[PDB]
Parts: sequence; C-alpha cells; structure tokens
Amino acid sequence: MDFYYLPGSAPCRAVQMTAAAVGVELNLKLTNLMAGEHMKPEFLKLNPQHCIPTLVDEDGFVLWESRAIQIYLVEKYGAHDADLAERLYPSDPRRRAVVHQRLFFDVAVLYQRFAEYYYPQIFGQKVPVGDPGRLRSMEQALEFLNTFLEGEQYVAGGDDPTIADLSILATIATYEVAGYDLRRYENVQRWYERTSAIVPGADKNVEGAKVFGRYFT
Amino acid sequence: MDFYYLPGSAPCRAVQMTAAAVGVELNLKLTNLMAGEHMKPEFLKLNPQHCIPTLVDEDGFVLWESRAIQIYLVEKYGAHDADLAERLYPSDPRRRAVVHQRLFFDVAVLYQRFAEYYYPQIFGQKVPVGDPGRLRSMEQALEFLNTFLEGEQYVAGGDDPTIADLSILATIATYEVAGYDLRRYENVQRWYERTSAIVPGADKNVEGAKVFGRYFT
Repeated sequence: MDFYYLPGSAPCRAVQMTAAAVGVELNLKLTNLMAGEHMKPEFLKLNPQHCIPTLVDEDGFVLWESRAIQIYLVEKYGAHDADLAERLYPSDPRRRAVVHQRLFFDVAVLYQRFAEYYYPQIFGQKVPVGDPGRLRSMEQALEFLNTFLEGEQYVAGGDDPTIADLSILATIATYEVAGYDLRRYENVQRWYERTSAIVPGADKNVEGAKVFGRYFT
Repeated sequence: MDFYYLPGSAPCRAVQMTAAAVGVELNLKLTNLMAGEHMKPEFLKLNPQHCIPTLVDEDGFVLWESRAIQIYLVEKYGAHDADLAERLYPSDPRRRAVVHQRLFFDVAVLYQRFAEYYYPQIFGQKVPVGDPGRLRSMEQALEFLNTFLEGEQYVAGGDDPTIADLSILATIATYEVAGYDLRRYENVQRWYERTSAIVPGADKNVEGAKVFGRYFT
C-alpha cells in the first residue's frame, strides 16, 4: 500500500517498524516537502492536513498520524496472527490503556518537547543552541520515560515490545542523532539498545534517524 | 472510581463527558494544581508524571492522559452495552482509525496550539496579548477541524458523536471561553452548538470551561 513519507521522519519510521512487525510491505513514496509536495493538489486531496506520513489503503482509504496508522496496521493487517496482534497491541483494557497512554505521551510530550527545543536551532532562523526552559522541560520528559521503564523491559510493560515501544523507539532514536546523551538516563539507554536489537525494522529506524542527523551537523 | 481533576481542565472535562456517556460515576478528587497537590507523595506515587486528570480503578489501577482514559472507560465500562460502545468507539478498523486520528489531532494540534498561543498570555508571564505566528498556527488547526467537519455531523464521521467529539468538544469549549470567535469557522461553530446540545455531560463541559475563563478575564 502507498506510503508517503520521509526517512528522517520519526513518525514515518514508527510506521515502518510497525509495518515490518506485521509483515506488510509498504510502497515507499518519498514526499519531499519540496515544491510543497504536501500542499500539492493530489496529496491535499488525500490528506487535507497535508501531514506526513500518509497511508493509502488498497481501497483508497487514506490515513495519517503515525500512531493511528500503527494501530490500524495491527488491527487490519497483523490480526491474521492473533499472537502477534496481542503482543503488539494487547487487547486487555488495562494493558491497552497503558499502551495508548504511552502513545499519547510520545506525541504530546516526548517528541513534542524534543522538537520545541531543537527545531528552533535547526530550522527557520536557526538559533544559537538552546533555550534552558525548553531544555529542562525536554529532559523532564526523559525523566518520565526513565521512570516508566524502572524495572520494566518495555515502555508499556508486558513481556514483548508493543506498538508503543516502536513509536517511542523512533522518537528516542531521533534524540540520539540530535546528540543528546541518553546515558544520562539508565533505563532509557538500556531499553533503547535492547529494543533496537530485537525489533523488526530497527535497521530502517537507525538509518532514517541518521538521515535526520543531517540537520544537526 | 477516584478521579483527580480540575473543572477548568479540558482533558478532565473530556473524561467527565465520557464517564457520563457510559454511565460511570466518578467520585471527584479536586486536585488543586496551584498548590502542588499533584506534586505530593501520595499522588506522584500513583502518577509519576503527576499530570491531570488521573483515574484510579476499583482495584488500584492508575491511568492518566484523558484520551487513553476515554478509551478505557468505553472498553471496560461502556461495553456492557454493545450499542453504546460501538457508537462512541466504532470497532471497524477504518472507523476507529479516524477516531484515533482525531484524538491525536486534538492533543498534538488543536489543544497544543491553543495553549501555545494563550498560555503565554494568561499564565506565568501574561504577555501583552499575542504572537502572530502562534495565532496563525492556531487558526490553521481550526481550519483543519473545519475541513474535517465539511459535510459531516461529527468530527470523525458517523451518525453519532464518538469519543473524539467529546474530546474535541472539551477543547473547543475552551476556545470559546478564551474569547476566540468560532463563528469564523461555520462547520466548527455549527458542530459545536449542535453537539453541545445532545451530549451527556455537556453542561459540566460548558461550566468547567467557564471556570477556565477565570484566566482570560
């Protein structure tokens, strides 16, 4: 199925790992925000929010917002292997709630603060590194994540990585290329290495993350 | 079940409407944020992220992040009534995906930009009204929502409000008390009035919102 994306994009990488986890092959279509590919006719026609990534199902069904896509992929494509779906997206209300919680934490907090701190330094006007307030706020998000991982192998608990691990795995890999020292958070560091070593597509994650590093030189 | 919250809080109001929708009674636990009530031992012990709202289930299960809670309430408490659950949280992968999409849109975009624009004016350093960039970015989120509603009764489609309508209904009600003129977006304005007129707990939403207005005066 059609996947409009960009390698350095964390959300896109999140979807890439998830697709690999469920055995779906994505028809990669590089949506270089050049010429305003997202503000383009055909595209805006699919996603009026012109945000990336954007998925177009066989029936032309259009979906964007990585995390929503991740769930979609599992529910519609991973479910053939009930053991898998349950591993990546636990059906128990309590377990799933924690997964959802982490997914929301990832968008609204973990990546949000990452961007709010770095985007001003790498884009637009390119600010001379830093804004202490945003740095602490960003580090606070890492402290949170570190706590979530206290005595846990995976971000949302459980015995196997979930959709949440992949999502946050994408975000955190971006933190690394950004040059932040994750060693400063034992659990995150530990989880990162470990998870990156057993997850499907971890390779495209790291590779795409590296691409994003292009901005941090 | 224990519900730590605050009236003017949009996320809290989102959960309040949802609880009413599924017939759950929350024994409210007003958690004053002004005074680190969310920063004391007992609380941090439940939610290390000390964020509000926070829900504690009959058997000591702790949950935070309104949207995750909304889903939880439906899955665990609304399900006794299949039709109810399917109305508020459609089980079809595509339908649900749109719901999820909107929920993420709400946290990451709609409310995010609302706060990024107003919080600097009514909180901490009450900046002399405005930051043009953030204003356009915020209005852009409204344009998107307006488009989502083009020829649709509910934010995520369907012939009945979903969890997404309630969540965004909380956010938008906050936009109103903030003094923004929603008439500038027909669909949003239309959807708002209508929805606020048929949703369970809508009153509590308008009222709690009013409380938040405390900051805008």
